Amino acid sequence: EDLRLHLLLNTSVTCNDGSPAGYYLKESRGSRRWLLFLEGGWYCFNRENCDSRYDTMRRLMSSRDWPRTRTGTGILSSQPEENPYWWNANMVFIPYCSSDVWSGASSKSEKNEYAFMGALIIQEVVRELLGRGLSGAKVLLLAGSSAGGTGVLLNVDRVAEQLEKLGYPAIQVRGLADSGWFLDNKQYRHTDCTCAPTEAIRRGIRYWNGVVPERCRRQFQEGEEWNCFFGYKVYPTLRSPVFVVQWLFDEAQLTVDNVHLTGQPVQEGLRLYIQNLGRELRHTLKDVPASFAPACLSHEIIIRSHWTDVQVKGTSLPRALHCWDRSLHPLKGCPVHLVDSCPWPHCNPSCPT
Ligand SMILES: O=C(O)CSc1ccc2c3c(cccc13)CC2
Ligand SMILES: *[C@@H]1O[C@H](CO)[C@@H](O)[C@H](O)[C@H]1NC(C)=O
Repeated sequence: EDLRLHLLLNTSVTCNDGSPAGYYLKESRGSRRWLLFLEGGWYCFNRENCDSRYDTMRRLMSSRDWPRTRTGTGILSSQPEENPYWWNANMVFIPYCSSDVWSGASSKSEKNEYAFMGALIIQEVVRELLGRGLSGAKVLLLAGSSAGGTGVLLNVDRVAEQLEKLGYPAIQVRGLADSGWFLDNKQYRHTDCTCAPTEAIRRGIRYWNGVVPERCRRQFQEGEEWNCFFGYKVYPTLRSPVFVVQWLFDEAQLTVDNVHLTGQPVQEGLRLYIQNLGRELRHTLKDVPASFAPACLSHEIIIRSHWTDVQVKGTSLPRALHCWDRSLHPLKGCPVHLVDSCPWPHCNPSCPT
């Protein structure tokens, strides 16, 4: 069940503080499927805010204290009972140590206190894995939760395209974006930059020299690339198949919207605010053919041990993913587009507690 740490042999690809980035691996000799999971954990968009993260979230900025191993849970579990979907796959956990929503290509230098290399970390992991069996893969699934889910959307097509330019057109690259499908909406109550979703990314993307998918960049153009960090804007531009998993009432979305459900009766204005949020999230998913979006107030799912438990219209997430697999070869009783229509958190009775 354990994934072993390997630090990058290319030590110019680093975490924020210059320590080498890396990946946790568990090989499955008899398997042609590879799961590369991108960890999440917010971001920092300037020197002072990143110094604060360095004090108290240092494992998200540095490999110096990483454990030698890591237990695979949820979709990274090797036990069929916990992971009906891909229990036999080669499992890869890429720790998030660049604080840049996996978008940066920026070395630490005399002009940069921190390195922001998330985009380069992903490609270096892919490069170093080819020699550990990935060259023989038929499917590479690039998955990720929260900031790592947004990182899937920013990076899936780039992974596909290095594999093509490296002479491996047989590997089918696909994406699995969990809890990284955000809305650039108005906060419920205004705060000073809990930064509003829109302005957080504009400052971040400049600070990291972050990079976005090419077609999306060509649409929005210079200075407007922050737009590509928002799933409903970047997804239509992607080629690789991408499965979108998204709570309709994501906790991180509510946080940046300054919504705090601290007990007490919810008043009319907040009720309508929350109900409109779920409706607009549904609307952005209507033309996403492979998606799983339950009406729950929660955050992340695919690496939780009880990710098998949630259902939309009677179908679980591991089942929906298997059905997605079959569709990538109109299936009878094996749906891939599963979006709740009920309008309030936990109107779905299988929501997590
Ligand atoms: O990693 C976590 O747990 C949370 S990331 C996150 C939160 C909130 C927002 C994000 C946006 C883009 C990319 C990532 C995020 C826009 C608004
Ligand atoms: C190491 O990574 C950097 C950043 O992507 C790249 O420019 C360089 O060519 C790599 N070096 C080797 C030896 O792979």
